[PDB]
Amino acid sequence: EDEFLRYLWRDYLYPKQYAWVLIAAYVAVFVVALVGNTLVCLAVWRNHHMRTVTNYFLVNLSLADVLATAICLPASLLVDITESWLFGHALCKVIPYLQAVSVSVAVLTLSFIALDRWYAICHPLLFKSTARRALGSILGIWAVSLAIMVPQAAVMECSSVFSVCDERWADDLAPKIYHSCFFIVTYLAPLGLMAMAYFQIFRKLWSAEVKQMRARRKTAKMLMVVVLVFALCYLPISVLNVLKRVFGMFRQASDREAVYAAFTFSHWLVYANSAANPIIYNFLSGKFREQFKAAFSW
Ligand SMILES: CCCCCCCC/C=C\CCCCCCCC(=O)O[C@H](COC(=O)CCCCCCCCCCCCCCC)COP(=O)(O)OC[C@@H](O)CO
Ligand SMILES: COc1ccc(S(=O)(=O)N2CCC[C@H]2C(=O)Nc2cc(C)cc(C)c2)cc1
Ligand SMILES: CCCCCCCCS[C@@H]1O[C@H](CO)[C@@H](O)[C@H](O)[C@H]1O
Ligand SMILES: CCCCCCCCS[C@@H]1O[C@H](CO)[C@@H](O)[C@H](O)[C@H]1O
Ligand SMILES: CCCCCCCCS[C@@H]1O[C@H](CO)[C@@H](O)[C@H](O)[C@H]1O
Repeated sequence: EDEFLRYLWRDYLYPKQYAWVLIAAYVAVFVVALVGNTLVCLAVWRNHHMRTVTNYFLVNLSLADVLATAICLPASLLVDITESWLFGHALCKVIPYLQAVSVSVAVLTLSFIALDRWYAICHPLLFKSTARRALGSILGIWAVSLAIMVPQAAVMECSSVFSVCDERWADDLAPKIYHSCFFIVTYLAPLGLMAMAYFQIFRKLWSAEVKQMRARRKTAKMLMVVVLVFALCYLPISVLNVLKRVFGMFRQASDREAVYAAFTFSHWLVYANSAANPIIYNFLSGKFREQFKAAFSW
C-alpha cells in the first residue's frame, strides 16, 4: 500500500528537492562571491594602508574569482541541471576557456603570494618586492594564464546527439598526458611548494621587532587559511577529472546519477571557494573586516 508513497518520493519529492538544493547553493554562492570579491577590491581601493603587495595579489585573486563567478557559474549550473549544452559552439569553447584561465590566475596568484612571503620572511634582502613590480607580476600572471589554456580552448567541441559540450581528443594518450600535466601544474605542484614555503615561514616566524611580528603573524595565519581552503575546495574536482581523463573511470551507465551528483558537488565547490575567500579576509584580517563593515553598514 506504501509502494505509491515511496514512488512519490522517488519520482517527484526527491527530484524537486534536489533541483532546489542545487539551484539554491549555486545562487547563494553566486551572490556571496560577487558581492564579497567586489568589496575586497573596493576595500583595498579605499584604505591606503591595505595597498600592500599581498593585498594587490589578493585583489587579483578576487578578480579571477569574479570572472569565474560572473560568467562560468551560471553556465555550470545549467550544465549540472540538464547535462546538456545550451549556449552554442563558440560559448562551448569560451566558457571552459575562461574557467581554465580563472583557475590558472588563481593558483599563480597564491604561488606569488607565498613566494613574496617566503623571500620576505625566510631569505630577506635578496629580492625587492615593490607594488609596481607586483603589478608587473600580475600582468604576467594574466599573460601566462591566457596563453597556456589556449590548448584547452582548442580541444573543446560542441556536438549534437540537444547539444553537448565536451573535449574532442584525436588519440587515447593525449588526454591522459594533458590532464596529468594539468593536474600536476595547476594543483599538486604549486600547492606542495606553497605548503613547504608556508611551513618554513611558520618555523621562522614562530624587542621592537615584535611590533612587526605581531602584524606579520596574523596575515600569515590568514594566508595559510586561504591556501588551505583552496586546496580543499579544488581537491575533489581535480581528483575527479584525473580519474575520468587519465584512468578512464566513471564510464559505466548503471551509476550515471551518482557520478552526476559527485561532479556537480565538485563543480559547486570550486565556486564556493570564490564565495569563501572574502569571508576568510573578514574573519582573519582586522583591516579588511573594518573596511567591509564600513561598506556593509551603508
Ligand atoms: C607549476 C609551477 C608553478 C610554480 C609557482 C611558484 C610557487 C612557489 C611558492 C613557494 C616557493 C617556496 C619554496 C620553499 C621550499 C622549502 C623546501 C624545504 O626545505 O622543505 C623541507 C621539507 O620538505 C622536504 O624536506 C622535502 C620534501 C620532498 C618531497 C616533495 C614531494 C612532492 C610534493 C610537491 C611537489 C612539488 C615539486 C616541484 C618541483 C619543481 C625542509 O623544511 P626545513 O624548514 O627543515 O628546511 C631547512 C633546510 O632548508 C635547511 O637546508
Ligand atoms: C585542477 O582543477 C580543475 C578544476 C576544473 C577543471 S574543469 O573540468 O572545469 N576544466 C577542464 C577542461 C576545462 C575546464 C572545463 O571543462 N570547464 C567548464 C566546462 C563546462 C561544460 C562548463 C563550465 C562552466 C566550465 C579541471 C581541473
Ligand atoms: C545522491 C544521488 C543523487 C541522484 C540525483 C537524481 C535526481 C533525480 S531522482 C530520479 O527521479 C526520477 C523521476 O521520474 C526517477 O524515475 C529516477 O529513478 C530517479 O533516479
Ligand atoms: C608594460 C608596463 C607594465 C607596468 C608595470 C610596471 C612594472 C615595474 S617597472 C620597474 O619598477 C621598479 C620599481 O621599483 C623600478 O625600480 C624599475 O626601474 C622599473 O623598471
Ligand atoms: C605516435 C602518435 C602520433 C599522433 C599524431 C597525431 C596527433 C594529434 S594531436 C590532436 O590535436 C587535435 C587538434 O584539434 C585535438 O583536438 C586532439 O585532441 C589532439 O589529440
